Amino acid sequence: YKKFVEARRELNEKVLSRGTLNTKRFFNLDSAVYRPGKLDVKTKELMGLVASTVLRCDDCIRYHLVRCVQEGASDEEIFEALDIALVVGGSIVIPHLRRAVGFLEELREMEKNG
Amino acid sequence: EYKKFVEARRELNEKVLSRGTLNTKRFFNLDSAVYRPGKLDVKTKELMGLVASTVLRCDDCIRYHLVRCVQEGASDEEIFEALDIALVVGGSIVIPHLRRAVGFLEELREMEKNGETIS
Amino acid sequence: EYKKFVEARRELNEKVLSRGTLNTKRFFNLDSAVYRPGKLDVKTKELMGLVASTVLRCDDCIRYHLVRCVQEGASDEEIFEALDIALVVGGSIVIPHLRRAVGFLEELREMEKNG
Amino acid sequence: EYKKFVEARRELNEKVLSRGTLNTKRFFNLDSAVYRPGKLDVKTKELMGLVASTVLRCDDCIRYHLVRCVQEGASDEEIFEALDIALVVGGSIVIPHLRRAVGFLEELREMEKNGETIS
Amino acid sequence: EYKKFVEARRELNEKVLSRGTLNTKRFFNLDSAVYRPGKLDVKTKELMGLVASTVLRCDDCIRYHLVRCVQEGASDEEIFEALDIALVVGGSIVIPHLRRAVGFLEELREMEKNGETI
Amino acid sequence: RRELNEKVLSRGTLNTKRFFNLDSAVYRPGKLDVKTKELMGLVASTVLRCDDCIRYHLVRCVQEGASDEEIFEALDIALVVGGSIVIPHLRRAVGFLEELREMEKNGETIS
Repeated sequence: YKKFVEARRELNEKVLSRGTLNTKRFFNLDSAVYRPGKLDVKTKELMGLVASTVLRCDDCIRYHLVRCVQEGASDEEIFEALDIALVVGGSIVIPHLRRAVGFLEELREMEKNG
Repeated sequence: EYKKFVEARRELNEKVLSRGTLNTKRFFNLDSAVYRPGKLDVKTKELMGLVASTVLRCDDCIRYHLVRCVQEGASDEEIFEALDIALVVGGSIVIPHLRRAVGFLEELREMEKNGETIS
Repeated sequence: EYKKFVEARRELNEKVLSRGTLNTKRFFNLDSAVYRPGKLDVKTKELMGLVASTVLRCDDCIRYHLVRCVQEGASDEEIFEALDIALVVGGSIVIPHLRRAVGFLEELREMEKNG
Repeated sequence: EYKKFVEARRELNEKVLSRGTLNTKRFFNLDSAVYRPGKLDVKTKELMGLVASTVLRCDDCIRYHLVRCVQEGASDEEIFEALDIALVVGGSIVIPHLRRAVGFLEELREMEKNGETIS
Repeated sequence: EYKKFVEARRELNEKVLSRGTLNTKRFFNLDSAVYRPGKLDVKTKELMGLVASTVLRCDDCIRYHLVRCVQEGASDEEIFEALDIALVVGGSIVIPHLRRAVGFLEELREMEKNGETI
Repeated sequence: RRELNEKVLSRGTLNTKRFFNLDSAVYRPGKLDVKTKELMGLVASTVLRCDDCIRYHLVRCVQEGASDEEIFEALDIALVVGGSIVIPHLRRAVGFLEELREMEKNGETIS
């Protein structure tokens, strides 16, 4: 799990560090686009999940899975979102869906310990 | 150009299935079923279809989920907040599609204004 | 429709190669060569291009491989079994490209109806 | 790796279906259904799966479709005639995937040479 | 097709902005900012935009970056050499776009031959 | 890797080899220079999200003169055009790059 929570924070820092003003603004924008608006954050994180799945980025999927849980999304919710990505995106996304499910249970197996 | 759209979809889709296969039909049915009501409401699922269609850059798909979002009563704000997510995730190549999507959405809003139907 | 496409094809074709490079010319040779007969026949070959073209959603490419499959003896029956795979693998986003392929396909099986 | 592939796939597959929905399930079924014999051979159907998964750069999809092409008696020569089509249509960004698919295709060939089960 | 392409993009762009969010403006600005001369001159940046837009197959982004390349003094040699890169990396699926980009390139060299605005 | 290309060309075809040629040719100096061409390969490879293609192009850039400054200016273009899904690959690119500066510094060849 946090093998990618540190692979994130850490590698994210460097990039912004040895970055550019433009790089910084993009990242700020990436994060900004999810903040609550006329749509709550749960919804936007699910859309992030959907877009990440159809575009097949395991790391983005992982990140958004985390946030969704954190935003109180149910597995029923997460999976109803993933079915959309699967159908629009095709069967090539199955290996990603396949790994996204495993990550999700690993996540829930922390909501039972602490 | 809205009437250009809705008509050609019903057209070719019919043709497609016609000379299609039982699989062609099963997939098409599935493309509709996945958007139906569940723990997530229909407006939420239709905006997600808008997000997927935009990052994957498919105009007709974008057009289709646009009317669907309208029907479900999504506010232009709601749509743009979703389109904002597609734009940032899929990059600026998505811009030419976001432009058309707005001209199209404006057309659907005019019709709604003049009480015209859009299904 | 058909000619507008082909005449434009070959025209913009030599035009690109025209102002193009040697690296260009070579590549176009490749795209056309890899479909040459081998342990797999030209039809099978061209139906794989059709599948490749559909999942990457390149209408123009699709149209090219589709006309090629017909002239290679493929049937709407076989062509469609190919598109079905393209559909499941590529996803719902390919449907708009499936529509156009069909409309263009019949327009073809409607031309050999006169030769 | 091959026996790690077929294991996780199978396991995570039943895992996705498990925690999923009738739509998930119906989609997967359709993913296998579209490869069954028709006016076109199953070897041809599977090689097409190989081409599509290659131009789209999906390693798991590639490995899976390789065992199927082998299981359906495709020869390394037939296989490469298909991959060269995916490599050309898909550009050089596919080349890295081509590398892996080769070290995998020969692991299977070596498996079958020692009469080992490839399913 | 030019005076039609530019006159629509400009209006569509304004339309997208006005009906858009602050996030949309910021993103559109960032998309502009990124091609400004830095350690890399703008001709190179625009050529990279053309290569990224070609392997990604966005016709509009292609026409757009092409004019930019031109108004930046890029020969048809530099432009093709960069296109060859997009071709090999992007695959033969880009060929259709490579065609349209050609017919458009010339249409641009035309307008300038006659000092026509770009 | 470098060896895998052998196994590929080896088990390959006349076309597999002809394609591998173009992919190498296309990047030699011409009206545009090598440094530029390689940064373009970095671009294309970043928007298309191929780590192997990115890494290879990073080495060539690093080994072709290009500085982190020029390399980041190239990456930002990829980030904006390709979008936020490239960020993970941006990460691994940055981490790889400084791994070549925490190496070329101590004088070391780069294939």
